[PDB]
Amino acid sequence: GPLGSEKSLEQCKFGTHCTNKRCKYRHARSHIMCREGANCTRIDCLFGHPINEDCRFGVNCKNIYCLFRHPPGRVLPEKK
Ligand SMILES: [Zn+2]
Ligand SMILES: [Zn+2]
Ligand SMILES: [Zn+2]
Repeated sequence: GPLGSEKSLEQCKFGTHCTNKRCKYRHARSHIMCREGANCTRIDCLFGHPINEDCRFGVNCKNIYCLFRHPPGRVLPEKK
């Protein structure tokens, strides 16, 4: 069905911190990281979807739904 001004399937950089409500890209507003990741076709997703960028924390980062890429051998917590 119909959609607003956010029809770009790429993501914004600032996630939860993006300040514009009409902004053109997908935004991670929720703590859920997406099942389809960057191959996801959903404009309606509030979930974490990746961006081609290097994270500010790398191996020190513990954000499950983070916007930027992380190095090999990095660990993240789970409850499973
Ligand atoms: Zn934005
Ligand atoms: Zn998605
Ligand atoms: Zn990160």
